[PDB]
Amino acid sequence: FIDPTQLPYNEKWEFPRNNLQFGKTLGAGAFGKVVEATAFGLGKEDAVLKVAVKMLKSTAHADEKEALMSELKIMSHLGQHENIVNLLGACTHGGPVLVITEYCCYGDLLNFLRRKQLSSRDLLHFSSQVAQGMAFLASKNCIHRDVAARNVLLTNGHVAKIGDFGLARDIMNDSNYIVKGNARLPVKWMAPESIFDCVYTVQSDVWSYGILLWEIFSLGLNPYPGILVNSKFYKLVKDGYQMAQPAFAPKNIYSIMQACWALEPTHRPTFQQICSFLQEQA
Ligand SMILES: COc1ccc(COc2ccc(Cn3cnc4cc(C(=O)N5CC6(COC6)C5)cnc43)cc2OC)cn1
Repeated sequence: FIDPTQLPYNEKWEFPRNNLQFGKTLGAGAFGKVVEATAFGLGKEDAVLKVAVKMLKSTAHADEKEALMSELKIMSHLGQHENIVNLLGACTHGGPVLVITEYCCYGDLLNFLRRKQLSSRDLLHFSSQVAQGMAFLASKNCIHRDVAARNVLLTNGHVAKIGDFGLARDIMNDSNYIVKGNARLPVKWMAPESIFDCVYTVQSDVWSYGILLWEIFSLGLNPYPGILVNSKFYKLVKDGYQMAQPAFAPKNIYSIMQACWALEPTHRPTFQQICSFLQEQA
């Protein structure tokens, strides 16, 4: 509404890089990595917290530095919310850019479902918490563009947080990211208007959230099982093909996924409508 995506960075986030003790790496991409670390004296409470630090790798420059900066500026304007991976601080002077975020000890939702015991209440909680996080991003005018279980983290209490590995995801070597022109795109998660027109809105995040609901209630099957991404798959999604209901999905949840897969983006529900319906279902 009142703010576009052009604001500079808020120095209030700055944290002294010498109070960071790096630990194990948590994941890496072509130009970025995410490392565990301990922050020594972070915030008002002077905590010594385990954190995750996003940073560029040995080999990058130019737009890569900018893209991390842009990631940092984007997160500094969201603010804090329980159901996202929140920014805690950053080091932008005296060295390479470091983006300090919450550490989610249980890892990503997808491997959690695959490692699994769960319950029907546990899947509805995951679905609702992700929906709250997406509603918060929506209300900030922020288009996620990679909504999927591999980008949802579980932290203490097995509370779900939506985030994005961004530069720290090895996209070049992940078959879920399809070669399409000069881009690697998570086609199986993507709204048709976004695959074809490269149109990305809140409503296209809603489609991807429906795919994410299917992942949750299948306990982490790959979407469109057995169906390879090619021209025929594109014709299927455009013609209105929808995956069948997951075995553990109550009919009410499946109806949410179908509403999310409306071919007309205005006919999908908003994230707040999904929160309220998930809310009543409890
Ligand atoms: C909508 O816009 C937004 C919103 C938010 C964001 C920021 O998102 C992120 C920021 C930082 C990280 C890094 N990050 C933190 N905790 C993590 C735990 C693991 C793990 O695998 N774990 C825990 C373990 C126990 O052994 C170690 C196994 C991996 N990486 C971890 C991940 C992010 O997103 C998923 C971006 N864009």
